[PDB]
Order: sequence, then C-alpha cells, then structure tokens
Amino acid sequence: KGILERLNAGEIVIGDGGFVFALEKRGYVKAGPWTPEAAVEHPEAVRQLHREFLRAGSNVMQTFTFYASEDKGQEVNEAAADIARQVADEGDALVAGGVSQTPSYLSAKSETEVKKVFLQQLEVFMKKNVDFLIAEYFEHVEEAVWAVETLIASGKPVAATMAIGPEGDLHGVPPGEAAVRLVKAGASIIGVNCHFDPTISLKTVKLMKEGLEAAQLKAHLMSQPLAYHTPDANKQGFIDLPEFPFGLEPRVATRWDIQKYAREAYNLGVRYIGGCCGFEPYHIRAIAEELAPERGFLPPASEKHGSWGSGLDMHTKPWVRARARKEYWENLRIASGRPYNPSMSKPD
Amino acid sequence: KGILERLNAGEIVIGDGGFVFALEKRGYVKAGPWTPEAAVEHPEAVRQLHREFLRAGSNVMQTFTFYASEAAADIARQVADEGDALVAGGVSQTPSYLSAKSETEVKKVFLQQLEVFMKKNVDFLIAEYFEHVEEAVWAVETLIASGKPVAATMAIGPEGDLHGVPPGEAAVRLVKAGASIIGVNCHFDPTISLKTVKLMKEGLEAAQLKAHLMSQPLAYHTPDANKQGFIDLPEFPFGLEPRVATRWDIQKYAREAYNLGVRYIGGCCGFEPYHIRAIAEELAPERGFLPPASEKHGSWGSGLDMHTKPWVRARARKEYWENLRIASGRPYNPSMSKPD
Amino acid sequence: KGILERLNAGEIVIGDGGFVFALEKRGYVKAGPWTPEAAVEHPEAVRQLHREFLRAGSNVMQTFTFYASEAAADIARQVADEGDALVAGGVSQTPSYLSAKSETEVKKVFLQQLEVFMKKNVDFLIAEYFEHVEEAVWAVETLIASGKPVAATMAIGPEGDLHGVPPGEAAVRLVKAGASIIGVNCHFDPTISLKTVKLMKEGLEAAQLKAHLMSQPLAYHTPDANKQGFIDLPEFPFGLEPRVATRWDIQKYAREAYNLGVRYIGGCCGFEPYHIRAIAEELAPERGFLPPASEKHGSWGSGLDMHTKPWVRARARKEYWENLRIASGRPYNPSMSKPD
Amino acid sequence: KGILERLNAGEIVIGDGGFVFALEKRGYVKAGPWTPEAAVEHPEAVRQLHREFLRAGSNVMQTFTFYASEDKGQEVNEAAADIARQVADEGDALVAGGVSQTPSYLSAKSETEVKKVFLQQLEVFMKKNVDFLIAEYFEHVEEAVWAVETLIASGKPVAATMAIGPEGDLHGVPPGEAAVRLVKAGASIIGVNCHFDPTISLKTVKLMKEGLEAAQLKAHLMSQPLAYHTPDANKQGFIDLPEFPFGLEPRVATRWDIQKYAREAYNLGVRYIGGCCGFEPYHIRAIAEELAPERGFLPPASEKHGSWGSGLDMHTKPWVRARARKEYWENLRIASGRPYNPSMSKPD
Ligand SMILES: N[C@@H](CCSCCCCC(=O)O)C(=O)O
Ligand SMILES: N[C@@H](CCSCCCCC(=O)O)C(=O)O
Ligand SMILES: N[C@@H](CCSCCCCC(=O)O)C(=O)O
Ligand SMILES: N[C@@H](CCSCCCCC(=O)O)C(=O)O
Ligand SMILES: [Zn+2]
Ligand SMILES: [Zn+2]
Ligand SMILES: [Zn+2]
Ligand SMILES: [Zn+2]
Repeated sequence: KGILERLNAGEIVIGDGGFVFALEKRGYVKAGPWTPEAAVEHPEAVRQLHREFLRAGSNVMQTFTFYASEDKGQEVNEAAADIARQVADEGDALVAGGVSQTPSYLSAKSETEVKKVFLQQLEVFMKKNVDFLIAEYFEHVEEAVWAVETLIASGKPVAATMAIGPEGDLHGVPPGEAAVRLVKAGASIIGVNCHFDPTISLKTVKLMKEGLEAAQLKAHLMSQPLAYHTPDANKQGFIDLPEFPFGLEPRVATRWDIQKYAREAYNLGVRYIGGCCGFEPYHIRAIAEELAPERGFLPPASEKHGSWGSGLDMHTKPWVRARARKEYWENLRIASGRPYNPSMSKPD
Repeated sequence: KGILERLNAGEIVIGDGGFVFALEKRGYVKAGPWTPEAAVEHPEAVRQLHREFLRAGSNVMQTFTFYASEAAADIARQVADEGDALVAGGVSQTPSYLSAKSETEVKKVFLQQLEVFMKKNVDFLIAEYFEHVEEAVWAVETLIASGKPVAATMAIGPEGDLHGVPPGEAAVRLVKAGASIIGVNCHFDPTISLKTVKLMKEGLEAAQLKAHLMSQPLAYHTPDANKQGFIDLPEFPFGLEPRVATRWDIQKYAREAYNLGVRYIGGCCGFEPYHIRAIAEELAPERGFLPPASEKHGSWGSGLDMHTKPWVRARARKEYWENLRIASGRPYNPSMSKPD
Repeated sequence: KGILERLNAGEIVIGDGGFVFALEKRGYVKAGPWTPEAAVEHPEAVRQLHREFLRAGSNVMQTFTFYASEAAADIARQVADEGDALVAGGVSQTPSYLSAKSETEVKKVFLQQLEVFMKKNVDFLIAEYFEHVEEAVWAVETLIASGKPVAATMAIGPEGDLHGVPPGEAAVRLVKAGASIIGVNCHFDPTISLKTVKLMKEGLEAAQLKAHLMSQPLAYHTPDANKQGFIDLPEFPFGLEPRVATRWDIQKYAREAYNLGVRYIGGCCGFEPYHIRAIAEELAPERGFLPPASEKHGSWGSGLDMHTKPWVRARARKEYWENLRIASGRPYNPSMSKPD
Repeated sequence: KGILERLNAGEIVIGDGGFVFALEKRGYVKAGPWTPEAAVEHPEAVRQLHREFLRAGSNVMQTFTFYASEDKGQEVNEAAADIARQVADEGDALVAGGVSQTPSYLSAKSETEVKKVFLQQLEVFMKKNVDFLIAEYFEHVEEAVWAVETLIASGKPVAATMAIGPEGDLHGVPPGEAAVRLVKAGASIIGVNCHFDPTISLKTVKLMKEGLEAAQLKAHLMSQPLAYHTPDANKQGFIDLPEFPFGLEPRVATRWDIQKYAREAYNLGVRYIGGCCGFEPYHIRAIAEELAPERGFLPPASEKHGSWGSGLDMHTKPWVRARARKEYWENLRIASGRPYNPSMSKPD
C-alpha cells in the first residue's frame, strides 16, 4: 500500500533510523560534512544498513540523500535511490526521496535559486519513481514551505518535518504556525526531526497538532527525534551541546526509552513514528515491538529478541535471569557509569 | 606474516570488536543465549561487520564462534583475504564446566571446535572468555596440540578468577600450559582491564616467563562492577547504553595499553568499528599508517573545522575532546549502580 | 543611618540568613509548623544566631517572627545594638489567605503584628514570603500606615505568583502600594532568584517607577524546581542537604546581585553565618571593610596556605575554588528530581 | 554514671559532633590551623554549641581542645574544660578531655618529647577532673599508643580512636592490629574517627573488632565518622579530596543517612556512637531518635522534631504532608541539585 493509504488504513508507519550517524560509526561517513558518497563508494555498507532497518520493522527506506543536493553528485542520488528501492522491494516498505535545508538559502540567495536546487533533486526521484517525498531538517519554515511547494509538483505525497523545538524556528515562528503554513502548502504529513530527544520532540509535535486544530486544518503527524537524551539543549538543538558530535555516547536511548517514546507518540496521535541521529536498528525494532498490539504483528528482528526482556531466561547466570521481566527494564534508572562526569552540560 | 611473526617483530596487532553485542543491536543475535547462528542464517550481516572492522584497522578476524562451535570460519577467511588480516579460531568457556562436568567432557566440546578450525586451517587460536584458570588451562592444552599459536585471555579482573586464583598466577599457569599470548577480555572497562594485565605481566616476570600481552576490554565504563564483572550490574545487558566509551576513551586506552607493553590491542563487547579505528588512529604514528576508515574521519575532530557554527569548528582539535568531561544527559539517573 | 538612608547613599545593605531552617537544625524549631516559639523558650539560642549573623556582616536583624507574630523583637534589638545593624519587623503570608478568607481577616492578622513592632519601635518592616501579589499588597498597605519604611519580597520565580501575575507587574503593584524596597525571597536558588529580580526591575523601569531592589534567595540549588519552588521538590525539607551552596556559590551570587543593581543583599532558608559572610567578603572592596568573622577566614582559601600537605596549600587561592566543580559524593543518587 | 559504668550498664553512649567545622561555619574558627581559641575569645559561642549537642542527646561534651596542645595556650584548655563541665552539669553527660596527634611526633622528635606534650595537656584535665580521656585523630598507631600510655597514668578511662580507614595507618598497620596494640596499652574504648563517611568507618571498626577477637582481647567499640559521604576517598581520607574543606557541602549526610549509620553501628556492637567533622546537632539527634527503642527515651531536641518525619502533618501544603512517612525518607534517593557537577572526584 502507499503512504497515505497505509496511514488512512489506520496503520502505523515505522520510519528508518539515522543513517549518517550510523554510517559514520561503521566507517563510511565523515562527520562534519555528513555527505552520502558511500552510496557509490560502498553500496554494500549502505544496503546492509537499509536491510537492518527493514528487518527491524521500518516501513520506509529513506534515500541516503541527506546533504546530497548540489553546491554540496547526481550519481550519488541515483545510486542511493536504487539501493533504497532495491531494499524496499524486499519487504513491506516504501522508498522516500528526501531533501534537507540548503546552503543556498542560508547564504541569502533569494527565493528562485533554492527551489532550483530542490527541483534539481526532485528530478532524480521522479525518474526513479519514489513513493513519496520528505522535506526534512529545516530550521526555517519559509525554506520548508518552499521545498514543499516544489515537491508537491510531482503530485506525490509530501511529508515535512522541522528541526525545531517547542520555541519555534530560527526566525521565531512557533511550531503551531509552522504546521499550518506547512499544510497550507501541500504536505499531507507534518512533523519534527532531529535536534532534540523524544520527550522534547513530542512536545513540539503536540504544539503543531494544536496549531492545526485551531486552524481547522488536518494532516498526519510524524516524528523522528534523536535517540540521544537532550534535557540540556537550548532552542538550537543538540548541535550546540559541547559533546556534539563525538561525545554523545552516554546520551543514547535504551530500547526501553524508545518503547516509551513510541507509546507516547501513538497516544499523541502520531502515526508515522521514526527516528533520526542516534537511532540504530534495535531502536526501530523497539518502536515495532512496543506497538505490536496496535499494529497486529512483530518485525523479523524480534526473532532475535522477541520475548520482551524475557530473553534472559536462556542466560547461564542467575542474576541476569531475574531481569527477564518487562516491568523491570521499564522501571530501572540505569547508571551512567561515569561518576567523574556531569549529567548535563551548557550549550555553547 | 603470522600472528607470532608480527608480534615478535615488535608490531602492534589490532584486534576486532565485539560481534555478539554488535549483531544483537543490528538484529541477528539473541541476548541471553548469545549464539552465532547468524553465521549461516545471515552471512552478509556477519560479513559486513567483519569488513567494517577490517576497514577500521583490525588485523584479526575472529571467527564468529563465541559459544556453539560453521560457515563462520569461511566468512572470516574471505574478509581477512581482503586486507592485512589473519583468521582466529576461538573457543570460550563451556556451559559444561558451568554445570561442572569433568575434564573429559569439556575437552570434548573444545576438541570438536578445534577440528573445525583444524579443517578450515585458521591462522591461530583464541581460548576466550574463561572465568576459571583451570578450564582455560584445559582449553589451551587442547589447542596447542594443533601446531597453531594459541592466545588465552581471562574474563577476570584484579581480584582473579572465580576460584580465587590471582591474575599473576593465572597468567603463569596459562603460559606454562603452552600459551604464547595471554591477557584479558570482557567483563571490565579498559582501565580495570589494564590493571589486570599489569598484574598478569608482573606474575609472568616474577617467574622468568615471557609472552605477548593481549587486551580486549569492554567498551563500557564499569567503575561499579565487582569481581564478577558487568553481567552482575543491574543494567546488563539492556541498559548499558550510557556506559559506552567515546572514541577518545578508546584512544586513551590504546596509548596506555601500548605503554604497558600490550601489542595485541583489541576490544570486546561494546566495541564497534569506530572504536577499533580509534586504536589504529591513536597508534598510527607507531604503526606508521592509517586505516582505510580514516579517510572518513579527522584527527581529534579535524573533520569539523569547516562546519558552519564557530563553536563547532572550535571542536576540531585534540586539546578539546581529550579534556572534555562529557555529560550523561540523564540528570534523573545515578552515575553508578550496585552489582546484582 | 536608617534603612532608606544607607540605601539612598548607595550603600550595600547585607541581610541576615534563614532563621527557621538554621534553628530547626540546632534543635529549636519544628519542621512543618516552622513557628518561632523559641524566641521565648530559648532566647540565647535565637540570640546567638543573630549574633553570628551580625558577626558575619548582616546589617539587619530580622525579628524571629516568621509566621505567628514576642520577646523576639527584643533579642533582635539587643543584638543590633552590638553593631552597625537595624531591626526589621517582618510579616509573612497568612494561613488565612491560605484558607482564602477575605481582606478583612488577613489585615487583622497583620495589624496585630504591626502593633507589636509598633510598640517595640522597629527600624523598618518586611512583607515577607508572599506567594500571591494580592495578599502581599494588603500587607504593604497596612505596614506603610506606620511611617516606617516597608520592604516587600515575593516567594515567586520568573513565571510569577500563584495567580499568574508576572514578576514585573507584581513589583509594580508592590511599589504602587507604598513599597520602597521590593524583591524576592525563598523558594528558589540564587540564580533563578536574580532572574526574577531582573524581571521585576524591568517591569518597574517600564512604568517609570523607582525602588531599591532586594534579594534573599535559598542557599539551596534548585535547577529542578517548578513555579511552586522547593517545597514541591521531593527532598523538601529533610533531604535538601546536597543542594546547599558553598561559600563560593554565594560570593558569585553576591557579585551578580550587585552588578544587577541589588543593594539589599541577603539570604533565606539554608543561609548560615558563613554564607552571609561570603556576601560581605565578596563585596568587601565595594563596602570598604571586612566583617568581624573574617578574622577567622582567608580570602578564597588563603587560610590553608600553611597546611601540612602540598595539595591542600595549593587550594589557598581564588583561582582554585571558583573553578572547582565540586563532587556530590553520592554516585548512587540522581542530580535532579521531579517536583511532587 | 561514669563512662565505663554506663557502657557496662548496657547503655548507648551518644557522642557530640564536629566542633571545629561547626564553629568555622558560625564564624569562630579558622579553617587551616583549626585551633580552639574561641573558648576564651567567644565562650558564649562555644557554650551554645555544647548545649545544642547536649539537647540533641549527646552524653559526652568533649573539651574543645583539638589542636590545643603546645607548639601549636594553656588558658584555652582550662577555659574550654570549664565550658564543657559547665554544660555537662546541665544534663546526663560527662566531660571528656581530648588530645590529638602532634606536630612534635611528625617532625620526628623521638619518643620522650611527645609524651611531654601529651602530659602537658593531661595536667589541665586532671586539675579540672574530667570524667575520662580520648586520644583521637591519630594516623599512626605508635603515636596513638604513646598517648594512651600517658593518659592511663591519670587512672581514668581512656578511649582511643584512629583516623585511618580499612587499609591501615600511615605506616601500613592494619586496623585489626591497631586495635590490639591500643587495648594492650590501657584504652578501655577503641574506635575510629574522622577521615571517612559512616559506611567506610564501620568497615574499619569491624576489622578492629575482629582483630581484638582473634587476640582474645576485648574493649568497648566507638565510632565518630565524618557526616560527609566519601566513596571517592583513598586511604588518606577526605583531606586529599579536592573539595576539602570548602566545597564539601553536597556530601553532608541527611538525618536519615545518620539514623542508618547508628542502626548499623549498634548492630556491629558499637556502644559509643558519635560523629566528627560535618556532624551538626540534628545529626546527633538522629542517632538518639534511631536508637530510642534500644535506649529507652528520646532527647529534648526531639520536642522540635519528635514525630519521625510525621512532623509534616502540620504543613500548610499537601505534597509536603504526603512525606510524613518514615519509610518515605529512608527510601528516597535525594538529588544533588547540581547536574553540571560530577558525583565523585579523584583524591589529590
Ligand atoms: N535522514 C538523515 C537525517 C540526518 S540529520 C543530521 C544533522 C547533522 C547536523 C550537522 O550538520 O552537523 C539521516 O538519516 O541521517
Ligand atoms: N569474541 C567474542 C567475545 C564475546 S564475550 C561475551 C560475553 C557474554 C556474557 C553473557 O553470556 O551474557 C565477541 O566478539 O563477541
Ligand atoms: N525570614 C525568614 C524567612 C522564612 S521563609 C520559610 C519558608 C518555609 C516554607 C514551609 O512552610 O515549609 C527566616 O529567616 O526563616
Ligand atoms: N573533636 C574534634 C575533631 C576534629 S578532626 C579535624 C580534622 C582536621 C584535619 C586538618 O588538619 O585539616 C572536633 O569535634 O572538631
Ligand atoms: Zn538528524
Ligand atoms: Zn565480551
Ligand atoms: Zn525561606
Ligand atoms: Zn574530624
């Protein structure tokens, strides 16, 4: 089924994880420029990541095309698109052509320049026939809207997610307003992605939801937060924290943190539930297992976890076996293991 | 160049990471049993991980045979062939000794595996993850009886094995049983691990015995662990996330290991490709080259020097990441827990 | 020199600490009721505390009359007479407004106390610990009707009073009701407190109104508190120990308060004599003198320069204590809690 | 009753708190030299502290004579002694003449010099007729023993407490041995004081106890630990921690931590239960209330606390009232309130 049909059919769409961060850790991406050349340099590495996400329950394979626009090549987009489709066809998933904020917009290159960059990328996805489009990682509504108006042209479903928190985009536009302007432009799915942990992200989504309601408008809700806890981030997101991007390890969410996220996202009415930087395959599976009752099945990766925490029953040690209760893991306040370190830092 | 060759020549041999923890995360292993059944069910998954480690700088592709005892050895062989790497057949403590069971039954389990590595001709062997010096000894005795060099590492800390046997004595009895390479693996973080290796190294020296040192610690900080290691921590094995070492923690470990005289420097549970790469980069001057994966990195954050924000560009340097006391991001959580 | 004199002359008036929390610790007050009944039961206890604050540098001996409404005023008078100090008659929010009860009943409670301070001739008055701008207003209205200068501080943070009234507006209505000195006291740590004072100061300025600023924050760090303050924290009031500010935290607060334009610098719950002394020492250059208690101290650890151990002597300096991120000593505990 | 009679009568002797630290905070003592001149300069300040401890349940008023020996005056000792007796006579307490380690011993001034300093102080206590003697704050057994042999001369009861942890004194003598040599010399009460928190302190006392048992010897057990948590201290004690002595605030024990300490001390067989640096009057009262059932009564300060945590019942706020349960406070993992700070530091 398609994306709007799935959603409308009352289904829960599970997104895929954070590619650049995941690939960076496996040795195929360079932190800093965070570019997707691995699609052509090392396709097997990209293909395997897609499969792990697919095996974890993702219903979407986003094209590894983050920062794959020009003035930042076209062979990459195409190669990425192929791998994504190549992998999607292996299960119940759709390919999603994605575009992000652009340098051209940042360097103040008026409004006719950027859309050309967007269209420049939209072209490959159309010739590749992707199932729908995502305008993600946008800190400015105006550029977000411009990207939407460009992608709707393809006549396909377009999702738009803002990299903003409860306080608004860089120009001061609250999330409620951002959601409206985004829907008034064509997006049938609106959400938030990156910059903040699941908790803060859902607060953002709640505000967008209420903004739409007060606008008598409607659209599917989507969320792809960081898998890193960020109680210390200011409105600028995790990038401003001292540990970005090489000391974020201690902040990584456990699978239990993500199941809680999925449950709250569902309760909020979010139906496209994914993740961004920090999300590894097991985090996506966490979304899948937690909402198994609401969906109707379990993903293939659950064959290596399945038993909710009860997998420890096959443990050779007694103490580990006592932790085979699901409420044990969901009530446990895990230790950081770094007593000589602080629990929060101040944004730069 | 075999394992003993490189070592004797005074070379630094980089090990691979922790396969079962890594694959569990990716969806191919089951936490609890921790079996390598994926070696036949999803070879490309096991193959890709091997390749990532190879690309990160590993000189050893340990056969995905922790526990159990099939096509794993082949995969390991195929990837080692793609670079400067050797295949290692490994055997871990048996659940047989777990349920006690004499010396006969144990060496039976081991022998079956050795014949396999015997048939696929591995470069050397690894008596791995042993909590009792005695069971580790029997393993070594069976392995040496194949001609291939044998490495033996204990899953014990400064207090010794689960029988009260000190690390120094433990090491002694390991070498006296034919071990050319000894050390530690798993159970404790890099810091506690090197304390243990130091003890072993001192017990060896006190006995006029010589042997190459090896270390494959957890990539998890465990200042709160007791003599039983991290499995006893309440967070094992599903809430260990916060404890994972940064690439900088690993570079510090690599230097220290090197300064201690360790030349078989690897990692265990928790170690992902970038961690191995950290070893290779930290010791790049010594070894004289950078691993392939370094083309996708920067020295101590160098890769960030072109980022848009000033304070992020400011992080493109050694002086920054090695002094940064990173935040846990969990103010409502404790920093340590009590074993059990 | 009266309270308004010193202030108008641009002098820095140092307040005293938190009597009820201090006495509770010493065994003279009851946590829960927090009544000043000790003023008649154990005068020397109340007297000694006043003296310690006076010796630490306080220029105001607030009458031990928080809640209730006797011999307290005398004690306060006697100690102020022993130094450069004034007596302050204080009245706090009534449990009457708590149980609602009109404007008549409340001003009745206040009036009884004002007559007392009226009869013992206090230097000035303090409308203290008010969570609602309205009830604080009535208090001020009754107090100004005595001729003595009136100071009014709210037990609210940046989000305003428990009715939704912003700090700026709250301050406005306080001055418009006769308050010559306004500010905040209790509920939040020094940092959140000065954020609140800044708001008040901005609401005052926006209204072309002028008045001396005052601050008496908790000596407890409360980064986790919500708009209701520390009473809502799970640790209130018996597990607050870890949150207590060091003398260095207080010196930082004192400087910041001063830079903000606050000239009535004091403290509330948690403030012990050495905390007050920290205010006096940090601002010693400005004020031009050190309090008597400074003969038993050293600037930024100077007093340790003769200690036997090297690393302790090393701590005899500013550059050390102001940069030191002190450990909690409780690794099995969280660093923040959730209100309720 | 006397000290050995009290103890022998199955009674629990409650010590007094940490004077120099308490006085330092109130403005009468100078951190660094930590000397007791306040006895003469400001007696009312000293007298009031003694009373607070007496009111909290202390059965002993130690003479504010720490670092009051010569080459570090005699009027101070006498003045202190008077205040202590002056206050003791106000209740069920004894006066205890105390002596600590000496500079003379540190500067290697042989064995005949030091005892003279000790005797030089013993003289005032005898002429003042103190109830018994305490040789406290000793990091070297040998000097501890020398002080004992000198104080027993007075024919009075002598208690000896070591400022050492589970690992032994500065010369490497384990606690077990230290306890023997201490009893073989005259002390009828042996213990530990200062340097470590209550938990580590009791571990030290357990080792001294077992040492005595293995020596077929016996003596009353005593403990006066710091009221500061020190899980990060090495065998040198809290002095080597970066925060000594001006940044120790966050480590201060709550009254609940101390009640747990008192209970465990009692269970270990300790009968002289006190405290050292960090202990304020409410900490001593905590010892008193916790062992009320084993003693038979409550101290006078309990009239301002009494109800075990149930004092919140008279609180004007609901939430506070819900914390009037004793098990609430004893299970609560209190927050440090400093998320930007570490939980442990490394000894210098
Ligand atoms: N769909 C993408 C989203 C990446 S968001 C990456 C933010 C990087 C910020 C920076 O420029 O440093 C992915 O899966 O990686
Ligand atoms: N070479 C092996 C070492 C595995 S050590 C795994 C310890 C598991 C403990 C448990 O059974 O829970 C690997 O790479 O995984
Ligand atoms: N000037 C007074 C201010 C007291 S503010 C006390 C707040 C108590 C809150 C409660 O009722 O628990 C003092 O010095 O104590
Ligand atoms: N009985 C005395 C014991 C004091 S122990 C003080 C240790 C100080 C260490 C130093 O010299 O800095 C008291 O009650 O203060
Ligand atoms: Zn992202
Ligand atoms: Zn392991
Ligand atoms: Zn207060
Ligand atoms: Zn002490």
